[PDB]
Amino acid sequence: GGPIKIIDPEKVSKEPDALLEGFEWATLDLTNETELQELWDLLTYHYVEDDNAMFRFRYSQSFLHWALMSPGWKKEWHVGVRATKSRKLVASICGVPTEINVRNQKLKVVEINFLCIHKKLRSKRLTPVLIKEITRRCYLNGIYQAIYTAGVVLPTPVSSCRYYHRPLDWLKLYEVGFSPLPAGSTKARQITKNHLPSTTSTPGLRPMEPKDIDTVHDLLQRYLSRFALNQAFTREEVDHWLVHKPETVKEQVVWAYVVEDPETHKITDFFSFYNLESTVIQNPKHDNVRAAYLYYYATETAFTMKALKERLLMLMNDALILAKKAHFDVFNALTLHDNPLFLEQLKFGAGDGQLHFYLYNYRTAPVPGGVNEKNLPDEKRMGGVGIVML
Ligand SMILES: CCCCCCCCCCCCCC(=O)SCCNC(=O)CCNC(=O)[C@H](O)C(C)(C)COP(=O)(O)OP(=O)(O)OC[C@H]1O[C@@H](n2cnc3c(N)ncnc32)[C@H](O)[C@@H]1OP(=O)(O)O
Ligand SMILES: Cc1c(NS(=O)(=O)c2c(Cl)cc(-c3ccnc(N4CCNCC4)c3)cc2Cl)c(CC(C)C)nn1C
Repeated sequence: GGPIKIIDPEKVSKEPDALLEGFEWATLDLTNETELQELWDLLTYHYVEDDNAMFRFRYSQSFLHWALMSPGWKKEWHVGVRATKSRKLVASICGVPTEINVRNQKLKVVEINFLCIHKKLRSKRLTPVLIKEITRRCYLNGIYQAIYTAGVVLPTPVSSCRYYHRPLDWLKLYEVGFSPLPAGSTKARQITKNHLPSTTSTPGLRPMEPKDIDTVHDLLQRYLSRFALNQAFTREEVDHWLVHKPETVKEQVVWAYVVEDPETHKITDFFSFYNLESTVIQNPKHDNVRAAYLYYYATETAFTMKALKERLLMLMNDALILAKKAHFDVFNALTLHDNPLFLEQLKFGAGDGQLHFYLYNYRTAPVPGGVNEKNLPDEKRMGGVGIVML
């Protein structure tokens, strides 16, 4: 496929459209602590909830810094709406630039994320106005395509992936209302079921060091080449998205571990996961759930069997152990990548959550999301989604 429409830079308006009475546009400068705080204060209380919520995403200020100021970031693409009188931030839509591969065609796109409207300004119909504005600010910088992720079904989706959840602290998930008691079982037997070993198994497993950047960049891109829709990682993107800088970063957000074969001594494997907290609304016992999310990963055994199934089962179980020691409660993953190989065997529970992938101004054939028609993981429905959006 290809682009749907060609944009004339000559017809892109210098000024933005009109907003609701009493509200004005604002470019967020996330280099300043006050403005980063303002966005955090908005999202913590007004961002993605579940239906019964219960739960709401608590993206940390260290996460927001990490997700919105990646290589090539422009402040223009951190769009906010302020109340004219009070100066309070009441809405947001954000974007960062990246390259994605859509069926071998390379594309300049913006990753659209953190769409948020204050609860008091709900519909209203403010979303299309927020979409049009960040679209205009992209059009002025020479970006006419977008990739975005949404848990709601919208016009013409590219793919659909189901959420999966591995309990590291089952009692915690049970007490907050996330994990049920199925069916004629006790609490203790569910905890005994989710018991993990204390030590990692994979030979030569260690945290990723900045020396591993070039080698991880090559391995990851060769692995992502196996997917129809994937992120064309640059060296700086590998550095930013995959190596934690504790200098610098006081509240760790990303985790990366590598192997590091005892004989090569070239690296043959790597996996990663990030820190995204969720607030429990009706507190009682707990008020916070710490969740780890499977990020990017690769392995040399893929380029062959199915020994890839065997290898990922060892690596991802190791990732669960390392997540537990890092005090995470649940390990989240989607049916994207080669995940339908290890998910069910490693005691990941089928989730109610569904994540849909979309493209703006780019027509392409439907891409498999790792699930069959029953929404169950399928080995034959992989090789599609190779991009993880935060
Ligand atoms: C080249 C540059 C292009 C870049 C742009 C690419 C496009 C990217 C688009 C942005 C992708 C962002 C990716 C993420 O960040 S996904 C996360 C979205 N955020 C949340 O879920 C946070 C909690 N929710 C809210 O704050 C609000 O409920 C939101 C803001 C979602 C809607 O506020 P409200 O409830 O007050 O609704 P409205 O009256 O203003 O407007 C109603 C319209 O909004 C459309 N809607 C609903 N949900 C979503 C959604 N998740 N993605 C896109 N659109 C959505 C819907 O079709 C409806 O249109 P229509 O069916 O009536 O016709
Ligand atoms: C709804 C929710 C859950 N449950 S869940 O099944 O894992 C889940 C569910 Cl139901 C829905 C989403 C969800 C919904 C809508 N959009 C998104 N995306 C928005 C764009 N960025 C990626 C996430 C995710 C994400 C998750 Cl992680 C959780 C994890 C619990 C273990 C606390 N937190 N929250 C706020």
